[PDB]
Amino acid sequence: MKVEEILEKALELVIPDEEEVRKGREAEEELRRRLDELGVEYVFVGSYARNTWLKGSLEIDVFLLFPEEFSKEELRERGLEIGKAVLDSYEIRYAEHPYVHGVVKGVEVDVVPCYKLKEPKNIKSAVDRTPFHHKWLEGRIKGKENEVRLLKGFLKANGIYGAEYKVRGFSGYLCELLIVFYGSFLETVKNARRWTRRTVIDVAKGEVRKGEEFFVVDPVDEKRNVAANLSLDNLARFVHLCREFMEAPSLGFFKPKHPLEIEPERLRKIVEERGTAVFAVKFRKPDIVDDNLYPQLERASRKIFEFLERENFMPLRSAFKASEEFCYLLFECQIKEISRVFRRMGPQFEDERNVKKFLSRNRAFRPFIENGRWWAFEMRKFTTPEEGVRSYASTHWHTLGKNVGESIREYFEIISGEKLFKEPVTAELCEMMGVKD
Amino acid sequence: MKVEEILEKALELVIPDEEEVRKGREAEEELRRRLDELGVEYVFVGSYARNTWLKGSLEIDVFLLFPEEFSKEELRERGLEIGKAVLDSYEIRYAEHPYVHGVVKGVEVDVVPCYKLKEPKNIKSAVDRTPFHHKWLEGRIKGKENEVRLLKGFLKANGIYGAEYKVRGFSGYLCELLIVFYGSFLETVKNARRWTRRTVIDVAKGEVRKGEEFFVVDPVDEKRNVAANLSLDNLARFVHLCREFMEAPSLGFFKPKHPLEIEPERLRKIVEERGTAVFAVKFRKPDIVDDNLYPQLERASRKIFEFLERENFMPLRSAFKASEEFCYLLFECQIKEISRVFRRMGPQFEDERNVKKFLSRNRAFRPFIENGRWWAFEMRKFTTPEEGVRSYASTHWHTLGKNVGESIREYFEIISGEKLFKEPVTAELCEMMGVKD
Ligand SMILES: [Mn+2]
Ligand SMILES: [Mn+2]
Ligand SMILES: [Mn+2]
Ligand SMILES: [Mn+2]
Ligand code: NA
Ligand code: NA
Repeated sequence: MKVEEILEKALELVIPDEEEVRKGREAEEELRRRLDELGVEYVFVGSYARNTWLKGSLEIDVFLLFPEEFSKEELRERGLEIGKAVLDSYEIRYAEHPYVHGVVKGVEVDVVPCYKLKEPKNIKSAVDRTPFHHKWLEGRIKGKENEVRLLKGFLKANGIYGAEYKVRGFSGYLCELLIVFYGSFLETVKNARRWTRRTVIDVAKGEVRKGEEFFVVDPVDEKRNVAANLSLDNLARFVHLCREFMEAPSLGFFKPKHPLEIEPERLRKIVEERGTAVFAVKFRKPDIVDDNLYPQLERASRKIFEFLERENFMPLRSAFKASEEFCYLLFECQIKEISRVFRRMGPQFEDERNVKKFLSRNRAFRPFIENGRWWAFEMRKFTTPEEGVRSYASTHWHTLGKNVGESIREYFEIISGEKLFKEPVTAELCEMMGVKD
Repeated sequence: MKVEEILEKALELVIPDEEEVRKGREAEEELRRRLDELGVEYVFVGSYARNTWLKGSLEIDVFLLFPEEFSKEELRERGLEIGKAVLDSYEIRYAEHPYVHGVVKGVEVDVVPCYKLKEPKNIKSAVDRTPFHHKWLEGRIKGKENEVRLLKGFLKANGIYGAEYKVRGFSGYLCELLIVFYGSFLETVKNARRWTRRTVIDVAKGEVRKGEEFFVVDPVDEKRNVAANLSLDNLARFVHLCREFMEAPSLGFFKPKHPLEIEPERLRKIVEERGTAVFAVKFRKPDIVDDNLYPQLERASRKIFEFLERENFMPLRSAFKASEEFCYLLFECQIKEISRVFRRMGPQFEDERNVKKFLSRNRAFRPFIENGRWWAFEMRKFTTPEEGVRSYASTHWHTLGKNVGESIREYFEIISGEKLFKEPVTAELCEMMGVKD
């Protein structure tokens, strides 16, 4: 309905509501009042400070700015003493070093100790870049705050906003960089139609060029890829979404898709038509944070996938899901049942000693020569992909992630058929099979 | 029971019987009387002339020796005019050029026109080497005639005597060369335990060395591999049989194996236990000679084998059989049924035009991105190896040998299960699956 008018409407899906802005205003006035009362040097950073934050994602970040001659333990103790005193409630989470993540008057706050520094090239972590991120962006992003939100909003409605490992999408900083680079949401989208897996966006040089991987060069530090956590597949998806948008623009690109919620009977039909084996490994969710869990689920599900390939069950795709209590590793394979008999490779006919060993083993059928080499018929211990994985998970849990493996060691189940539809996995199965609306 | 005594007993399985020797004597006296009466220059060649021939394989070869100044058509006409006049019954078969293959007093004779030549390096075909083969071997093989028979006999009882393509084993000439080289049957066997696929036996140099393939150098012509038609797998088998013989010698190595002749019920059990798909392609045998048929059956059966591999039915082995009326191509596959759905590869996400084409095709499920590339779920047209081959043989018969293909084009059948056991293939199936006695 004309791009200019669709963007206007999306601004209402994207700009946070009234009581949200003023909920942040008073948590920002309370927090100032507490820190000011204590004499701490501080700075508000992140997207709240710049009025670029998405509707629904209100977060205040405050960095404590402590003189360059403070030790690595003295800043770690003192910095958290102020975080106790300033927050309604406090805890010590870790991004790399400890930092207080709590609440003030109903609003998430992160308090972070870090060196007071003028000029970068004098920093230690991802934490010490942040004040410089903010400084670099403040003023350049003025007038363009709504563009950022439109971009964050576009990404979020399509499941690719957030650099955390559950998402492996676009961070807020990345979105603000992009807007500074291209000028607007719409120019970002138009230009991203030509991005490749080798595109280097060098923001500080005003330059796009080719290199080895997708890389957005941090204007604060030229060694840092701001898009380091963006996965290749989400880059691909973004590029394609940008092409689709410019081809037939629509408000629905800023709305989440009315989900599938199909009933067991359609799924039964679909599975029957496809003629695959569909099953899940179920086990108890380890009590670790997301950024630790999701890489483990990815590795577990990859390991089982490779086992199934190697064992000739021809896996099509796999997926994984964490619920409150359980995790699920989900698979679909082209082979529902393989023969009991298989070929085991023996030695070249020349190698007398080793042929003798190969021929010693008692078997039910006679070995044979083919293309100059011995081979023997031997028997598999499992004939379905479900039995295979029972066996693999029982024996090779050690390879399925530190905590994922240890949980599976304690308890796991293979689920197929009508039982698989009693678990909260239907949505994931549908997506994994490309089920249409 | 001691090697020396086993060899003595085998000599009775190997040296032709009494009425066989004198059946050849009188066919050799009749034939001389006919050619002598006509004034033809001739020479008896082959293993009859040297008393090296196996029990059961009585064959007289006579080569007509015509002056060096005879044309290539004048020797072809005249040479066959004498073959009509000398044989009870005559026909013109082809090894490379025409030659009369008929009978005299109940005995196969080949009459062959060829140039009368002193010194080789003045020859045209495999035919002109033969007189020189005989000349080179006559005198060197005296006293060792029984050794040759023992060797021919050992090879024949194990299915590897004959260079013709149904066998791809050891020719008579090769066996006589081997005996001259090593001196005896037993030294041939002892030394062949060390043969490799790279062994060069250079008879005229009294030398064994390494080269690129198994090669027995013709003492008459150094470019000629006397073992050219020996297959790698039969070489392998011979080597292994020679090892087994020296390890536990026995008369039974000169006897054929009391065959399996298993009944349908055991085969049903075995197939059930193995859990494979076992089937055959049946069709009418083309009316061509063996050396033409068997390479075609090998190619047809290889082509279907590769189709089944490529289509993920995981073929274990294949075999083929010609009966009087039908041929059979036999297969065993690990996959009895595959899913209807499969992954079709699309383009890299970057390639806008080609992604658009890939995404245009109407399908039942949505395509998806994985590792930077598009993929689509699509549907197979067959889900069992039997259906696959119905389809392949109906469409790609042209690739299955000139005559084999044309017959299959006219009529073929896929046979499975109880029907497969109504055909004369059981012995071949058993061997292909390594069924034990
Ligand atoms: Mn924060
Ligand atoms: Mn940075
Ligand atoms: Mn002959
Ligand atoms: Mn020769
Ligand atoms: Na196991
Ligand atoms: Na076809």
